[PDB]
Amino acid sequence: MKILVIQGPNLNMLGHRDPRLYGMVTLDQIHEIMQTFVKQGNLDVELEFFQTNFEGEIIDKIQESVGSDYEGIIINPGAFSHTSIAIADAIMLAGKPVIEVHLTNIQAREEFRKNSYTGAACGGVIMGFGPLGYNMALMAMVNILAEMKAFQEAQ
Amino acid sequence: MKILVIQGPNLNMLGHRDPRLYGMVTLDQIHEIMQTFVKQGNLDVELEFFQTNFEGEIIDKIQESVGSDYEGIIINPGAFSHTSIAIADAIMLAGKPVIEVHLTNIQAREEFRKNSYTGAACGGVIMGFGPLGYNMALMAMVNILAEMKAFQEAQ
Amino acid sequence: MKILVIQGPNLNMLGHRDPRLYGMVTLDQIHEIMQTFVKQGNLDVELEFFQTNFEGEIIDKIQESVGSDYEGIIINPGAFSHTSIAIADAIMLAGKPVIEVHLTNIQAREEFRKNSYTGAACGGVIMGFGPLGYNMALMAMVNILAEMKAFQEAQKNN
Amino acid sequence: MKILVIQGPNLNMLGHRDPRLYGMVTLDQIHEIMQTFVKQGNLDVELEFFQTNFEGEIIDKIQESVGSDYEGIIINPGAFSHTSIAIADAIMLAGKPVIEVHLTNIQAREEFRKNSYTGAACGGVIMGFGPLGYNMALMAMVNILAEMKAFQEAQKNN
Amino acid sequence: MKILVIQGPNLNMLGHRDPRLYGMVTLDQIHEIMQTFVKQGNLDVELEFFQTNFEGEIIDKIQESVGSDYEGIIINPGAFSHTSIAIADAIMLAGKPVIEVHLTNIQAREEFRKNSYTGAACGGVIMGFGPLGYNMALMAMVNILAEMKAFQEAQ
Amino acid sequence: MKILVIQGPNLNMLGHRDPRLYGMVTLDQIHEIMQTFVKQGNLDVELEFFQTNFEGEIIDKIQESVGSDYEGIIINPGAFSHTSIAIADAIMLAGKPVIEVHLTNIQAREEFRKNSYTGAACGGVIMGFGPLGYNMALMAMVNILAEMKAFQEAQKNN
Amino acid sequence: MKILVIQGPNLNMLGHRDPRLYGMVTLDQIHEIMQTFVKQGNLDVELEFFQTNFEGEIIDKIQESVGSDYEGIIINPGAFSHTSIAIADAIMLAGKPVIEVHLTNIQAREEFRKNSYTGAACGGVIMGFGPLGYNMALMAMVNILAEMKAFQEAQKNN
Amino acid sequence: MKILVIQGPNLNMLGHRDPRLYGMVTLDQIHEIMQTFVKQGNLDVELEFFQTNFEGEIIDKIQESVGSDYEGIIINPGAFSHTSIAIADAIMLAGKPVIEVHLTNIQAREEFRKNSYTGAACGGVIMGFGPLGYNMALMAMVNILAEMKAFQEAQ
Amino acid sequence: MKILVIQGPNLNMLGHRDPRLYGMVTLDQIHEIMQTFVKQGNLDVELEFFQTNFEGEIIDKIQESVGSDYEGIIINPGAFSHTSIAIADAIMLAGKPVIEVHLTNIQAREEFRKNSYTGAACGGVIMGFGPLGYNMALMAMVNILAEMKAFQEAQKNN
Amino acid sequence: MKILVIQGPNLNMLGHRDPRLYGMVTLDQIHEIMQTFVKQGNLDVELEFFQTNFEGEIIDKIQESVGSDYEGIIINPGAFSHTSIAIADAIMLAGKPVIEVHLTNIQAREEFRKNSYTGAACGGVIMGFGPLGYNMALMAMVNILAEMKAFQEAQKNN
Amino acid sequence: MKILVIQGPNLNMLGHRDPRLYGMVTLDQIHEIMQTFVKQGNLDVELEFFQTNFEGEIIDKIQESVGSDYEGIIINPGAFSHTSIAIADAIMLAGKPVIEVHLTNIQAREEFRKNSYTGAACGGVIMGFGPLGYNMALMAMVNILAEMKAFQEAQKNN
Amino acid sequence: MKILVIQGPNLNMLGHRDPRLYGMVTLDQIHEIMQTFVKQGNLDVELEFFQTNFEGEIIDKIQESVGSDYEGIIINPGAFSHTSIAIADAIMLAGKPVIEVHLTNIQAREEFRKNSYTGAACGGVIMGFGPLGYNMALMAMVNILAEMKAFQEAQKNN
Ligand SMILES: O=C1[C@@H](O)[C@H](O)C[C@](O)(C(=O)O)[C@@H]1Cc1c(F)c(F)c(F)c(F)c1F
Ligand SMILES: O=C1[C@@H](O)[C@H](O)C[C@](O)(C(=O)O)[C@@H]1Cc1c(F)c(F)c(F)c(F)c1F
Ligand SMILES: O=C1[C@@H](O)[C@H](O)C[C@](O)(C(=O)O)[C@@H]1Cc1c(F)c(F)c(F)c(F)c1F
Ligand SMILES: O=C1[C@@H](O)[C@H](O)C[C@](O)(C(=O)O)[C@@H]1Cc1c(F)c(F)c(F)c(F)c1F
Ligand SMILES: O=C1[C@@H](O)[C@H](O)C[C@](O)(C(=O)O)[C@@H]1Cc1c(F)c(F)c(F)c(F)c1F
Ligand SMILES: O=C1[C@@H](O)[C@H](O)C[C@](O)(C(=O)O)[C@@H]1Cc1c(F)c(F)c(F)c(F)c1F
Repeated sequence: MKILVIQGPNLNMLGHRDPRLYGMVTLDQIHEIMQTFVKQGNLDVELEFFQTNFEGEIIDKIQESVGSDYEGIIINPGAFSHTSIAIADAIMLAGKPVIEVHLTNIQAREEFRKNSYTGAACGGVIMGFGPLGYNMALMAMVNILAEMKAFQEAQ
Repeated sequence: MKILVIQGPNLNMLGHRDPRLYGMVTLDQIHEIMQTFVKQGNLDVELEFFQTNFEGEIIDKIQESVGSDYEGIIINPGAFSHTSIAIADAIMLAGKPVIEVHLTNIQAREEFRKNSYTGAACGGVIMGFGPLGYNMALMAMVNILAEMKAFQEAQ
Repeated sequence: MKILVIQGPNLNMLGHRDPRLYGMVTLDQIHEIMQTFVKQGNLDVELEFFQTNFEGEIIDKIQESVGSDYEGIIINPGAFSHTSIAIADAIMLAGKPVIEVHLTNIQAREEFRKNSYTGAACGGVIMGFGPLGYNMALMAMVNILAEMKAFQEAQKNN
Repeated sequence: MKILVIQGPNLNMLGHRDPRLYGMVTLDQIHEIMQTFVKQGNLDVELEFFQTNFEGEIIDKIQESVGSDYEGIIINPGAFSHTSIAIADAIMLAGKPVIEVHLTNIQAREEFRKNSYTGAACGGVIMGFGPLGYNMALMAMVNILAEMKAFQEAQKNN
Repeated sequence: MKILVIQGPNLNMLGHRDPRLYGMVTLDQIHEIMQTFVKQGNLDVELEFFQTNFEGEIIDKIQESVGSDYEGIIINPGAFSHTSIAIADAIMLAGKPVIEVHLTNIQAREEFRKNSYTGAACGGVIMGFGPLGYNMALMAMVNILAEMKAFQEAQ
Repeated sequence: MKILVIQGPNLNMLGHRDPRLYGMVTLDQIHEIMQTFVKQGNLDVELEFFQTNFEGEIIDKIQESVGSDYEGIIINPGAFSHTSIAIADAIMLAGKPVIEVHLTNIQAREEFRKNSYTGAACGGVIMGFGPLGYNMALMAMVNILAEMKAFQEAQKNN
Repeated sequence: MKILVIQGPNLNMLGHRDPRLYGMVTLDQIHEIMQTFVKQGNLDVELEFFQTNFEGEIIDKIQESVGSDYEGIIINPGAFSHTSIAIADAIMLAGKPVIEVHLTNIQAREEFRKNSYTGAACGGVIMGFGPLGYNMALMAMVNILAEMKAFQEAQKNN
Repeated sequence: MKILVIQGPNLNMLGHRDPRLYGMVTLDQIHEIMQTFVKQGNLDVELEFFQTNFEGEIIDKIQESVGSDYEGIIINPGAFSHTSIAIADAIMLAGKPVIEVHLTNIQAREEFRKNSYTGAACGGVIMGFGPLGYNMALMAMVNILAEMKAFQEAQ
Repeated sequence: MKILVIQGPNLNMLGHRDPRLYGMVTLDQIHEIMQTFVKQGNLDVELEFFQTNFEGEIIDKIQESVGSDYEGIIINPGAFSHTSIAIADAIMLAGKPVIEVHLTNIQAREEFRKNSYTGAACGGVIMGFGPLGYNMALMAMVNILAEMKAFQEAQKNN
Repeated sequence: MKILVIQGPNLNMLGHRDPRLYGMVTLDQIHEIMQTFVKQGNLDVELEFFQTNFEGEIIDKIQESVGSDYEGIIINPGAFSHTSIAIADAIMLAGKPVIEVHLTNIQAREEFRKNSYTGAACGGVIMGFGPLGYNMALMAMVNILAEMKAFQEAQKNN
Repeated sequence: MKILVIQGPNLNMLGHRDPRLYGMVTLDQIHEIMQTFVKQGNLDVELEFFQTNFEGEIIDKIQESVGSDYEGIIINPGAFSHTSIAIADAIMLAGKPVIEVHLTNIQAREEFRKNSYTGAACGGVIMGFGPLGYNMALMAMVNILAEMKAFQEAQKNN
Repeated sequence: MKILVIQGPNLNMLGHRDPRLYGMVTLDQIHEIMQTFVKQGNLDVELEFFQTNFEGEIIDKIQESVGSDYEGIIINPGAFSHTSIAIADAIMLAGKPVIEVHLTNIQAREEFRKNSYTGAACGGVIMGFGPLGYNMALMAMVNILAEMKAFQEAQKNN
């Protein structure tokens, strides 16, 4: 069970600064924490991680997952959450569970961050938990897919 | 470690109808699922559940948790999320982790549901996962408190 | 038929002043008039009346009616019309006809009274007829419930 | 009493399709039902019916009623509800009761249907009861006109 | 010099009621007052008056004045001032002076009366003077046309 | 196929004012060009032309097309595009393809021209090609109708 | 004169959270200070205190004051200031002076705090003086009541 | 019968430039044209003219006319029309006819010019006629005062 | 303590127009009443009064108070409350307590009066008590200053 | 004439998702149909196709067309229609006809799709005809180019 | 060249506090720095400085410059940037280069500071560089005026 | 000092047309002018230039500069100024001075150009001086960096 984790613009800069709202934990460290979570719960998942500052590369990537062996996507589209109708359209046609994560609470900052076109397209949205948000999303992804598979077999 | 779970207006009507967006699982069933999660992960938590259709009873309850042995609150304020400045003010003065859950994705419905005064006051917000959202919040609550306790002891 | 009549905040103050914008008839008198409209029409309708200033009591009451032997609700949610998404959510799950009444025309007053969340969730809305609006809702509820019965019997024999 | 019943744009297309959002009863049938509600109630009421797709014909008609022997208007201005300040201006000078009816609940549809200029100028508004709304307006108009008569006689003897 | 005076919806109801903001003077009386003004100042104008409650009849009429011997239009489009893009488009193509009159001050009533699509298309707008507004417009019309004729001859 | 071409307010004034933003081609010339487009394509199309400055005349004509011999409508509602919910409602019940045409690009002018109630009710909208837009609407209409027909025989056979 | 002091949601949490934006003075201490202000001014005022987190309890209390022994109300509706048309409606029918107090300046915080439905229904509003605001409301209330009374005897005598 | 004519900010710059929307006629020339109008119609009025770029001087001036022998005010508050609640409050308490004039059509320019707080307080508003607007206002002022005087005497 | 009282545009016209919404009490009378309030309270306060219709004169005066002998400002900026960011900026740098007063309740009039830039810059705002508001501002100012001073000696001693 | 066809984000996913709102026809099939439309019309047109999910790749391509051999552009910018001022700016300096196409009617979907920055920069916009829209854009482009050319020789000769 | 430097409301309070958001340099010091930037660059520029809190004095001053021997204006209109259509109107008729300066970045503060009417009328705007912004405007004005001179001479010899 | 100069979408098209709204100087020429302003001022500044139409390349580039030997950024984000929260986020974490430049005055054009997310995150913004704006940013960056150095040395010896 391959889960694709997509990390949007500026997420690669975690650690390398603004620790007063994001922390000194890096993105590579968050990805280690996700692997730890997989093993600690013995969840049968194999993660692939992708970060980019390009809207088009996020779109290419979601598209590429269509009819691939990726069963689900966990995404933090970064500032593109608030602006990217194109990424939301891509999420809409993905044909699999997509879950949005934000490290910060996007209801609790500037007004321009409240809208998320991408989160409106996702099955579910997690915000405000920092790095832990991504393990939260892993957990949901497993339950969502297992549940979908029960509807498969028992039909 | 007592965690208070507060469930707002109409949450008691889960099961008893609109299963086409909320499902036939009842609120009492969600609370059983949370207990199952506690035992299955052997988390040292003791939950207390409270449901009400009164804004004032949610406020009384959050207030009552101040300087009590409740260490955290998981809340689904229901339709009061979008309207209740009074509940948000209560959340602000609670002095402990508060986490908001919604069964549905509130970015993906009517425009009047997008605002959450209460979620803006909470540390973190979870939406769109159905019943599972509450186990997601349990998991965050444990990590948040454990982490706070590390900052306690190692200081 | 048991019909439940819910009267929201400040409706109990009818005729205990503002005899200009609302008249000098009391809530108790309006309810008497409704009873008299049933009795006179020989309608098989038992009315039950509930006034409250509490949003949560209105939701409690609408919830209580689910799986009860109430066939319908006539509601004036008062000021909560404009603000209560919670009461609209309760109406949406009521599973029975709910008719909203306002004594005044809420299109013809302050801007803040124009939105009615509860009204939008109700099948039908009556406004600006004063106390008469409640007798209009009675007439409507009876006709709605008859229609519903005839539809239900005529489908069960097919 | 002569009551004038004005039916605005596209109301003539009732039952000539969209049998889902509006039903399959025709405008002619609704008017028959209204006639039958008068006859059956032995109401001293003569109904006159007017449908038009023209804003100017509706205003002409409301104007024509001033100093006429029409005692009241029941109006469904259709889409002109939301846009016609001109028809609201005509209602405001009508000098007689005007009741607005909508078959559908205009609080529960597209945003552009929520404003009713004409509704705000009418004494009272009924919406979301389908064809029944017209019989509800009839009931109301009769009661309004009675009240008006009793008030007028009881002041002239004082 | 023919001047067409166009009077919009409900103007025919002047006198016949709401004298508490419009007065007991009728529309036919305003048209007499305009003729009085023509003779009293010995202005070489011949007025034609047209009232209608139809948007389409106002449009037909303005159109009909194009390449006619009407040299100018004085118009009170009534409630169509606030709504009629079609009447404004007609005014725009009229090819002659058009002047808007309102009996009431439309900056000083409801918010829905503040916009005038038609007045924005007119050369000039007069409001708030009652019946006198129309003699004011007559006076401007004469000066405007005389001035245009000076630019004609002296070119 | 009889196709109805409805032209809204002021369209009759083409080539008789504003050579700048519109053309110097008249409305009659546009209609000749459309006829020419049919005849030389040897299309089996009989065009019917109707211009009016009256909203209600447009609604009358759309209604008259219901259950008629007309298989489609090409419409430029003029300034009523932006204002007429009534005409949009008529389009919604037309029961046949309706194509909206504008000479000008309505996304690129005043803010008040951007909304088209009528365009949102139409299946397709063409704008900003000038008189050519109408021939584009003819091409589309023939193709829509041929596809619709091939579909009705595709289905009657399974 | 009995004066009623109504304190809305969370006001009971003063001095038990957020020393920063509010004080460290408790609600009971504020109430002692008001009593102290009366007693030392030798004012003939009997204060009655009521705090609640329930909108409906506030409306109940305002209503209960109609035709009672209370001559005035000093109110801080808390967050319900910004949301409660219901409480504003209650204030409008109170029939006696109602003064709104806020500890903080509600013009100088979040945008959602700027509106006060309740303040607009009150005769006067005091904000941003902290606990002192309540003593200012006491001073005003005594002066309003004394002026009102002197006026009732000014008039009965001519 | 003294009529005060108040001319607001930048009106003194008429002539001295932007003749492509205002013309080469100066303010002093407009005031001569008003005197010409008085004599030509033999109207018993004595005008006083005041121009200023100060909001406070317009307010002082309107105030000063209260209980003076000024019977009416014709005002072009300039850009202060759109912004000056203080000037509108002054107009409201003036106790005599006040008429607003604009040389340009303020419904037909930028959106920030559409509001006129001052015109909403005035009895009537004239726009879009250039210099002639002020003679239009003179004419209305005479009729308004004469009419008020008929209501005086015949009462 | 010298306290400066700044009165904005049109405040000088009190009692010389609109007996209705304002009083019939003049501005000079209000100023006498304030002096009277000080003298009878045996407050050590020397009031200085300044009225102007000029925004820039208000800003000049607030600035002139910086590093002066004045310990506080009571201000009614009149219509400039709603418009003057410049005056709000001046208030922000004043370096001493500034209290805003309105005779009327600015939450309960036209929409354009609701914003107060100046009020948001002031520590506290009093509205809708009429001339009494000014005596309330005096009471508050003395109390604010006494508390501030007691604090400066509370701190120099530890 | 070489005509460039630019297809924006997700257009490559046609027929590989959402048979409902779009077709089941693929992007390559649409491009074949356009080629077919040229060849059978014996048009002298050489089409060049470019799809990308990158805003900057669209801007690169429009720029690359400046002073190139391409005489026109047919563009569907996809979701960038609603967001991309950058692409609109590129269109504005393109120096040749640019036609915008949408498969769907963007006036009739979510509010966020209504604006098209790119459409307002284009000379003409076609929407809501599905894949046929592209052939309509081809017809228009040939006609625009032929008219432009006839004009350049109309003018060089006087 | 004579360049006029206009400093609007509260700019005289620079360095007389808020040493945090604005710094501790005075207006007089900034003007000294500008003088020193001229002297050091051996620029043939005479600077004239004017500060005022009066909107009317700023307009007077800009008007006074018309037909004067001032070749340019550097203006910081302070809070009047956001509100003064009157000062923008004066700038528009100045007939010479006008550059707006703000010490702070007005895009990065309260919403009410984002609009600059005066800035929109100026050729160019500089913000968020503190006192340096004035030296930047000096550099720009010199370069603008040189360019203007070279253009004027090189056209007069053609 | 190494200063990085980022030029956003369509800036490469300068002087390759719209010689009216933007002039006929090229991007390459502007960069030459900047180089010449350094050389002539004998500034110890090495300029590096980067143009791109890709939002992601601009973010990549700003990120690349973190922990590099670039001391500062001069940026014109072009149309991405108004839309890119992503580029603003990159600016906010740059940890070095970033100055925004626009050739045109973005307060004086379409409404959609008034917001600058990137500008608000930059320390300072320059607009409406054409190519000169870049030399103004150079002057500023040098002065900013000097100030920063003097501050840093004078604190390390304390
Ligand atoms: O014409 C309208 C709508 O424009 C209006 O919003 C509701 C409305 O007034 C009502 O519910 O009665 C009416 C609804 C309506 C229609 F919109 C319509 F198109 C019809 F053909 C029709 F028969 C009909 F009843
Ligand atoms: O009537 C209108 C406008 O009101 C609409 O905005 C565009 C519109 O639908 C179009 O571009 O076709 C049309 C434009 C228009 C006109 F606005 C107009 F005034 C004419 F005289 C005319 F001939 C014409 F074509
Ligand atoms: O309850 C509120 C706010 O919601 C309101 O905006 C201001 C308010 O009315 C005031 O300043 O008095 C009050 C402020 C306020 C609180 F918001 C609050 F959470 C408290 F615990 C409290 F004690 C308190 F005073
Ligand atoms: O000048 C104003 C108004 O513009 C403001 O809205 C209220 C206001 O600040 C107050 O209530 O004190 C004040 C009200 C006001 C006036 F508006 C006014 F015109 C007066 F002549 C007057 F005496 C007066 F007090
Ligand atoms: O990309 C889009 C939308 O974002 C745009 O609103 C309409 C749009 O430009 C059109 O109707 O052509 C296009 C619609 C659209 C999609 F939104 C989309 F996700 C696809 F996969 C697709 F194939 C498609 F055509
Ligand atoms: O790209 C843009 C605009 O989107 C922006 O609003 C102004 C802008 O940032 C500026 O004035 O520098 C820049 C203006 C602009 C362009 F919009 C453009 F299309 C060009 F080709 C160009 F060379 C150019 F400079």
